[PDB]
Amino acid sequence: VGLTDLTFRLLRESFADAVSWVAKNLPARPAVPVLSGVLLTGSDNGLTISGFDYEVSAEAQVGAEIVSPGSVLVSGRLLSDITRALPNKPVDVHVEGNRVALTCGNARFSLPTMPVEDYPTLPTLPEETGLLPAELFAEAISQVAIAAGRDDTLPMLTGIRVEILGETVVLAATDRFRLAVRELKWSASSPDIEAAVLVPAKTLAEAAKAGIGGSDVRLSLGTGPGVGKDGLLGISGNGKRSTTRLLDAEFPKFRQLLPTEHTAVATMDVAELIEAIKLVALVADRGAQVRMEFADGSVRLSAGADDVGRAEEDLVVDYAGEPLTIAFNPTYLTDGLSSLRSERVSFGFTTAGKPALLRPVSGDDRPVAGLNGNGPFPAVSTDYVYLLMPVRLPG
Amino acid sequence: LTDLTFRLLRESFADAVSWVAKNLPARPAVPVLSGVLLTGSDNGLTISGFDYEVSAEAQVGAEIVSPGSVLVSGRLLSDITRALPNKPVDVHVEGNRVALTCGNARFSLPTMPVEDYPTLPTLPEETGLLPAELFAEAISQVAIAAGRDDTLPMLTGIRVEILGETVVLAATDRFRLAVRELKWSASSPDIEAAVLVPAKTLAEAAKAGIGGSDVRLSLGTGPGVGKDGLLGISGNGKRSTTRLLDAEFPKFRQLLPTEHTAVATMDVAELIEAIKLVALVADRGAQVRMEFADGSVRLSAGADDVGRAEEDLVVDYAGEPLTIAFNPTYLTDGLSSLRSERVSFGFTTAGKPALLRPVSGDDRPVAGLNGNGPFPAVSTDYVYLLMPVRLPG
Repeated sequence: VGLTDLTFRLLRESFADAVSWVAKNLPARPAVPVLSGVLLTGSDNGLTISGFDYEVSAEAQVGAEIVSPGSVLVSGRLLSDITRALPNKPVDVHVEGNRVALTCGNARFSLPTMPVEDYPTLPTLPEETGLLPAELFAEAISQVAIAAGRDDTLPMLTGIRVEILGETVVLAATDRFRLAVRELKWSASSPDIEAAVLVPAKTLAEAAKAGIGGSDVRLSLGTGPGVGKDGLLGISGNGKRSTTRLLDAEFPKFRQLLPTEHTAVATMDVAELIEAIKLVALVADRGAQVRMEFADGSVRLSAGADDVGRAEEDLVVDYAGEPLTIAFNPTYLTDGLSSLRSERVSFGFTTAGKPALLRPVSGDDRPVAGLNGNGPFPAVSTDYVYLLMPVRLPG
Repeated sequence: LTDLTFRLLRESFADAVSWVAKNLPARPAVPVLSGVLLTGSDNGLTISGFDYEVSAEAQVGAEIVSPGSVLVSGRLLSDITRALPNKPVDVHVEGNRVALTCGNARFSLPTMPVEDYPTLPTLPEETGLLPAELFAEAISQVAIAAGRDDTLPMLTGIRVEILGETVVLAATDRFRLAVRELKWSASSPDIEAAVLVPAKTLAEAAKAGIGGSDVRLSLGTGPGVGKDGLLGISGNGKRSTTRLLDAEFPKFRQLLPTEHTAVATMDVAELIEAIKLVALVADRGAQVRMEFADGSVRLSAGADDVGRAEEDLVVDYAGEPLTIAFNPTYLTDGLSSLRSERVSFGFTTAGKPALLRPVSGDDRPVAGLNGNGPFPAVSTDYVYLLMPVRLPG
C-alpha cells in the first residue's frame, strides 16, 4: 500500500548506524510478531527507520537519496545483521513489491516483506521541556544507573527518578542498598518548570549513547501544567530520537536518608582502593563481604572465610575521627567507587550500622575543618553522592 | 627446622602457575586433585598438576631459602597470583597454612595433605624435537577438523604418525579431514610408529611452545615407542604428559583424490567474507552453495522465508561447470587453516569431497587447457578434505 514502491541509495556507513540504534532498543522477542519488523520510510530527501515495542520506540533519520517514496516493513534483526556485514560500498535498496532487493557491490539480497499496515503508529512525542549537553547527560546517567535495581519481580527500584526544579535537574536511582544522586544544570523551556517522573532505567541509559552526536540532547516531557500528563518521556538530538513510557510508581522519599553530619570522615585514593578490594575479595566467602578497620592514618581491609581463606591489605587513609570498623558488599563498594569519576574519594560514616557516604574529591578543598576528631563534621555540598548500606552475614 | 619457603618474581610465579591450571581444569574427580604442588629444592621451584589423564609441571627460577613441598588449592593460587602487584612475592609455609606476601598484601591460604597427592607420571624417553612455532602452527591446522563430541572418542584425537625424519598429523570429525606433513629431528633415524593423542591436551601444549623455540616429543625410543602408554611434550621451562588414546583411526590415505575433474583457485580473504555474508540468511546456518562456471563463482544461501542472498566473485577455474554445496563453517574453518594467500579446490564429482590446499605464487594454477579431462593431485604439506552437504525437504 502507498501507490508507488520505495527505492533509495544510502551510504551503508550511515545506513548501518541508523539501523542498529533502532534495534538496540525494543530487543527481545516482541509479544506480537509484527513488532519484530522495522519500518523504513522514504520521503522529502531523507529516510527514517522506526521501531516500536509498546514500551519504547526509537526512530533514526539519515540523509539518503530517495529516488522513489514509499514505506516497507522488514525483519529488524536480519536487516541489522546484513547492514553490519556489508562492504563499504553504497547500498541500493529497492522494493520489488512484496520483497526488498538489497544491493551493495556484487552482494545481492532478497528479503521478504512484512505487512506495513499492521504496524501500529509509533507515539508522537511530547513538547520540548529542556536540553543539556550530550556528553554530560551520558556521564550523569551512568553514575546514577549502577544503583538501580535490575530485578523485575519489583519495579520502582527499576527506574531512575528524574526531578526537574527548573534550571536544576536531579537524578536518583536505588536498589535498596545503594542510592546514587546526581545534580545537574540544564537550559529549561519555562524557567518555572517543576515536576518529577520515574523512567525505566535501561531505556534511559541506552539513549545516553545516541548522545555522542547532537552535542546537545533534549528531554521532552511536556511543558507548563502538563509535564506529568502525556504519560511518556522523549529523548531527541542529532539524528536519533526515542520515547519511553513512564513508570507509574512512588519512589523513596530519599533526601531524608542523607547524613547532616558525620562522626568520622576518611579520604584515600580511588585507584589504590579498588585494586585492594578486588584483591582481598578473591578469598571473600562466596564474595559476600569485605571489612575496613579504620585507625589513625591507615585502613586495613580484609576478607576471609570457611577455609578461613584470610587475606588483608593495608593502605594509607587521610582519616579524621575515632577508630571505626565497617563492612561492605565488595561489589556495591566498587560500583560506587567507579562512578565518582574522580581522582580520590571521601567517606562519611555516622555509626557502623548506618550508610556510608561516598563523594568525589579533587584538590585539597576540605579538610579545612577536619582537625576536631572529637566531634561531628559538616555534610558539605556535592553534585554526586553514593550512599552505601553496610552489610551483615548469618553464622 | 622449617617447611618450604621462597622468593619468586611474581611475573615468573604467575606464568608458571597458570600454565599448570590451564591443563587439568574442570572439577577433578577426587578432591585432592584440585591442588597444585609446589616443591623447593636445588635452586628452583616446580609447580605440578595432575588429573589422571594429563599432568603438567612448570619449573621457574626462584631463590628458595628453605626446601620442602606443599599442596595448595590450584584455582585460588592462580587467581591470587594474577591479581597481585608486580613486587616480589614471599611464600612461606607456617606449617598447615601458606603465608603469601607481596608488598602490603598478605594472604593466609589453607593447606592440603601433600601425602594424598599420587606421584605424577615419569615421562618416557625423548623421541625427537622440532621448532616450537612450527609445532603450534601445525597443531592448529589439524585440530579444527577433530571431533569435539565425547559420546565418541577416536574422532576426538589427533593421529600422530612418525616415519623417522617426517611426521604426519591427521584429525577428522567424519566431515573434514585435516592432514599436516612435517620435518623434525628424530632420535633414531629409523623410528616408526603411530599413536592417537586427545586433541585438546595437545593444542593446549602448543602454547607452552613460545619459549623453548624447540619443543620435544617423548613417546619412547626404538621398539618401545608405542609401549609406555603416553606422550610427553617438553621445552623451555614447561613440560606435560597426556595418556594416549587406545583407538583405531580411519585408514585415511585411501580417502584422498588421485586426480580431479575440476580445479578452482580464488582469493582466501574475499572468499571468507563472501561466505560469512551470504550465510546470514543461511537457513539455521545449514548450507552455502557454489555455482562454478568459466571464470566466476556465485555463492548463495536462501531459505524458508526464502531469505535469498548471493555474491559473485572471480575464480581462476578449469574444468566443466560444477555446482556444489558446503556447510559454511566447515568451509571457513578449512579456509582459515590454509594459512595462505589464496586457495585451491579439487573436485571430483559433487557428492564427493572437495580438496582444499594452499597456493603461494603461480606454481600451477589451472595453467590453461591442461586440460578439461582429469588434473593431477599435486603434492602438498597441508590438505583439508571437506565433504559436501545435504538437507531434507
